[PDB]
Amino acid sequence: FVAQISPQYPMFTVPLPIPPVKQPRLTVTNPVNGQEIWYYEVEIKPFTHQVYPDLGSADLVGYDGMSPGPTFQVPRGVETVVRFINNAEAPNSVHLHGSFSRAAFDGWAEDITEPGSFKDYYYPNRQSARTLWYHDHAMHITAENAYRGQAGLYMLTDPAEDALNLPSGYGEFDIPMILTSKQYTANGNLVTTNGELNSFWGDVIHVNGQPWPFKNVEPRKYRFRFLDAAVSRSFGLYFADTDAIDTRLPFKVIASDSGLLEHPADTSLLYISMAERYEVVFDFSDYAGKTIELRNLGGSIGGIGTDTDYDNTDKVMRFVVADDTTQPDTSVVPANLRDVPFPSPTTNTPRQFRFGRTGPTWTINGVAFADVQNRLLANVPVGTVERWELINAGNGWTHPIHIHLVDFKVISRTSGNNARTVMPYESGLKDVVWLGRRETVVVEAHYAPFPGVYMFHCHNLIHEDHDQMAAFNATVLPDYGYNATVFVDPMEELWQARPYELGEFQAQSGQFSVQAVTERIQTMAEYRPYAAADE
Ligand SMILES: *[C@@H]1O[C@H](CO)[C@@H](O[C@@H]2O[C@H](CO)[C@@H](O[C@H]3O[C@H](CO)[C@@H](O)[C@H](O)[C@@H]3O)[C@H](O)[C@H]2NC(C)=O)[C@H](O)[C@H]1NC(C)=O
Ligand SMILES: *[C@@H]1O[C@H](CO)[C@@H](O)[C@H](O)[C@H]1NC(C)=O
Ligand SMILES: [Cu+2]
Ligand SMILES: [Cu+2]
Ligand SMILES: [Cu+2]
Repeated sequence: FVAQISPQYPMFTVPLPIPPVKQPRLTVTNPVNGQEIWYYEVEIKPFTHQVYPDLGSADLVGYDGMSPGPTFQVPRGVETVVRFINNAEAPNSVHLHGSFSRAAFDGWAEDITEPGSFKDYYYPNRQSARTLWYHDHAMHITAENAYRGQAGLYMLTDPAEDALNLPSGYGEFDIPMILTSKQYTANGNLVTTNGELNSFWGDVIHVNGQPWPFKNVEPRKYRFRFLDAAVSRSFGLYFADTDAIDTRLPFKVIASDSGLLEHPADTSLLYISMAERYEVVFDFSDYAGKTIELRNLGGSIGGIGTDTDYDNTDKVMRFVVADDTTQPDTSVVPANLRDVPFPSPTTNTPRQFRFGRTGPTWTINGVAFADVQNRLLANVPVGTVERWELINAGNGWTHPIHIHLVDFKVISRTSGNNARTVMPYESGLKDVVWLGRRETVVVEAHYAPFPGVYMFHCHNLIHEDHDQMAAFNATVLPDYGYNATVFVDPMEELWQARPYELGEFQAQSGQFSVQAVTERIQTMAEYRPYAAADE
């Protein structure tokens, strides 16, 4: 490893913070079905926070002026409208990662909101229970917007999964674990990602926005919701007793990007790359009175990646395990979690997408996103199941690939270094898959249920910004209906950002009056954006 560049930090001295739950402002009755739609207001604004206790503070920009943004908790079947208000200094575009939103509510990179404007995002919340996350996607400034704080968690819940009796209680035994990797100046401010064209690895590991924290835990089971929200750093996570720091302790993975696995996957090492979500149950029962360190495999994630490793990037956080529990642990991890809704399999030859570099620019089949005339790389009729072959021929870089709209099954992985194939925790449904060194992955997806133009890209945010993103069009015929003509173009004027005055927001009047919000949402709802999922 390489010497740390950021100032020395007081390791494992600050408790793991938990982002607060985001509460809706009000609900609006949907005239179509008489259901309540939950309406939220999120203010994107600059803020500072004192990351290094004995230095200066860091400049950030976040949802509701915090990083991570607040955590949404939404039950399946409840539609939501979130008004993302830009009261900051650069444009934004919000992507709810994990949601089959319509194209104009999906965070298309050109679909920006300027400072002094807001955009209303209408979300369906119909998919399987899963850990989604919302984050910036504005063209060519995504890495810095995310880095400086525009990412938060969004939990879609299902009461039918209650009976599973998994470890529960947000911030109690259900713990968000948002990972980031950054670098700090000598006075404790952030080093900018601007100017970086290869990757911004970072030498300070954060969980939920906090460098190298600790958490006091009871000797029992916890559900951890891991999310790699870093700009460029991938992880190989493992747990180890501080008395045997090299010995990986077993745990279970219970969910991936799109929701629960069919069965828990017994795991001692969890590969997790940018934008991937995995939910883990760890049992601290056997480690009462010990300290368990969450660590990160070195040698560039054990040869799967190419990331630079530093003095302390092998460390994530510490769990200090109590002698005994306060209450008995009545939670379980069932052998059978759910039936996973895999798409009907196809034998058609996969579509092929090569992720590489064309000179300094990161590209897809030699194309960059700025190239408007060539960036639409696939037309797929709505309802088609397709396999895509995702190729990383290079040994010098890696790419976690995200395909919007869909959930996909990971069919195969080859490695030119023979390092791995499909992992056990990739057994279910995902929407990001890591192309490690010399890896080719085939995925299978139902391109459904909504027509429109959607993105796919590498989710290394440096690669993404420069310029590794393309589009596909999920297409329908002229007689399809469902108001498709106003929902296929992500830049559709009907759904564009709107200017606001700060005073009317603060006074909750005008555009922000109960009447105006109610009427705006009821009118949106009349277009019935998500009806095709209700067949
Ligand atoms: C993505 O695929 C869309 C189809 O799902 C496609 O939208 C379709 O575009 C065609 C051609 O512009 C439209 O066809 C008709 O449009 C006008 C209006 O009536 C007619 O005068 C024309 O002669 C033509 O027959 C379709 O109406 C339209 N379909 C929908 C549902 O909007 C998009 O163009 C594709 N997007 C990209 C970027 O390629
Ligand atoms: C399309 O939107 C219009 C305008 O809101 C609405 O009146 C109509 O019912 C919608 N039609 C469908 C098929 O969703
Ligand atoms: Cu994402
Ligand atoms: Cu990449
Ligand atoms: Cu994206």
